[PDB]
Amino acid sequence: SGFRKMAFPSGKVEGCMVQVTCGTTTLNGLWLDDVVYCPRHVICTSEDMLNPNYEDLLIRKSNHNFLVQAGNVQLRVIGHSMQNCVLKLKVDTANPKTPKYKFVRIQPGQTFSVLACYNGSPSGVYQCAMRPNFTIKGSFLNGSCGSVGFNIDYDCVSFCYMHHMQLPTGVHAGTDLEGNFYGPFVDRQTAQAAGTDTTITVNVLAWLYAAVINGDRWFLNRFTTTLNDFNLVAMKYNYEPLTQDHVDILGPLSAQTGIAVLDMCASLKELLQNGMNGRTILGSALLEDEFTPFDVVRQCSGVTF
Amino acid sequence: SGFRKMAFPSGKVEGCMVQVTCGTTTLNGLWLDDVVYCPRHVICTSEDMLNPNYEDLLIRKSNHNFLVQAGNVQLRVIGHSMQNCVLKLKVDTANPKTPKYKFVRIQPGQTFSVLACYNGSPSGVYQCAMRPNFTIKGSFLNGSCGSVGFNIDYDCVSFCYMHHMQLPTGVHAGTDLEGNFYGPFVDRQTAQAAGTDTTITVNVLAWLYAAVINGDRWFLNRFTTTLNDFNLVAMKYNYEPLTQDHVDILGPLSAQTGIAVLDMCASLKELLQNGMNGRTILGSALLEDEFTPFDVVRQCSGVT
Repeated sequence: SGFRKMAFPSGKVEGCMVQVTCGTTTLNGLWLDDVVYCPRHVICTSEDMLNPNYEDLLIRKSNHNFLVQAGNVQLRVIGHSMQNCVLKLKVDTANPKTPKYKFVRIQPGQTFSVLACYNGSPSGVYQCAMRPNFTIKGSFLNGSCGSVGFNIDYDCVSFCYMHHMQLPTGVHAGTDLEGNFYGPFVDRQTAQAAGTDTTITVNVLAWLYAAVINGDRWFLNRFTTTLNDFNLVAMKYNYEPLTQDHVDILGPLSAQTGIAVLDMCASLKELLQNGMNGRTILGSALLEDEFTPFDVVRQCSGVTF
Repeated sequence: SGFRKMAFPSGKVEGCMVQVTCGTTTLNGLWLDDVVYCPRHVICTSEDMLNPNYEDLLIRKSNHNFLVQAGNVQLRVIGHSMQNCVLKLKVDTANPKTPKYKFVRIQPGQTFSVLACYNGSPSGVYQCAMRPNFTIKGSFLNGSCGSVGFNIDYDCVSFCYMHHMQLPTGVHAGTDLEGNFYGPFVDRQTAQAAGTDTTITVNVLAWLYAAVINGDRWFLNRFTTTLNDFNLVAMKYNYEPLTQDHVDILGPLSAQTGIAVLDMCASLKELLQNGMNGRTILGSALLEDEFTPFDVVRQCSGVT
């Protein structure tokens, strides 16, 4: 029993973390086969970041300007190129610890594990959600850039995130592994409005189901509701509108618990309108939304890798 | 910036996780050098657990009755012994992925990472605290037993915990790596009173300091206090009494923020007496106590 925010085991990804350096800037790189992926802003001085022409800047750079370090071993860089906002440094050695991997662009609301690094050495690991406004609230200090997010789906590491930026707001933005930013952000040092954020409704519901499975049942009422009536309340409290796809996804949980999705929505409704009266649910005094239905099920059947 | 409950990278420990099996029961084992460590209740049927005589039960077992599996590879067991509540199965092969490691018995209030396994295969990783009553609130299902807790100090894995059981409470108990339970618990399926639990005061203070460093400053007051006056309030709300050793440990944080430890205690005091008025601190509506001062500093200087 018991329910914790669990990250995927980081082993396979640890073996791919290296240090990349260019002039002053040192940040992290992902080493898969004979290519190291890192944020392209590695090539910018502090001055360059205000308004960088990346093409012009990359053209001035030579292979030898790139110091790539895998622990004790220095890797020889034999080529460099740019794909969207990521740098692809070609090296003379294939990473022998390269796992089976895909590159995936996740949807907002979905979760992943982050392996936070500094100078290419793993620091720690935490699970988080891609906010509806395509930011993340994480832990990223100076030189944590290049740190990646991933999922393990059986034996395959699905890399979905690389950290680039901290917004003045103090939240974080980044790309998929093809170098495309999530959301409206750019790799420039300017004011950047993230969207109005919303609570991931489907995830909260999944978490409520987790609570019941773990014997925390105080919040269950004898009311029910409709999608429309519920969503009217959701809109008011800045919750993602709930769709049938969401109801369908919560089916297995609904089945195991014997509580209908609309019945649970009705309980959630009452919690939004009345608050929690300083009660906790699974040791939290607010409604957690960084557990997907799949996450809840994974942790409640003891799925391994 | 930003503040997350972070676990240590699990890689080095993944390489030591194996599956141990005896009769029906299968659980996890830790494989270091040529010895595999697992809970001794591996030898118990469901019936045996009500009231097991472990000596009598172990005597019936022979080397070959222990099936030890490291991924695909099966390890040959050449000896077995019991040390407190743990089994030490000696194998013919040294684990080639053995990291530099110590065994440590941690104090209550300290934190560690847990690598939850099932059938010797890593499931996931989370950070938690050893409660003052020597229990832990974790995630442990059927066959998660043998899962270990650890800290990494550079390249050295300090193993501090092995999970044994779930109390009727729904909390978890286990041993150090020499097989000694934390707290008053035994490896029997019976009612077991954990102590009155208390909030780890020093950890809360550390977390408050983290908040200020990350620009969450609403809770700072114009008041101060003494150790004794504060501790009188702490006792009332079931907080660990604060000592000078705790004040000393919070010094570096105190220094960076320019807020005296007693000044911060004064802010904590007011939060206990008045509650939080449904405000958050670092996105939490309660006072978090599973961050040690060292944890806070580690995350605030970017230590590997």
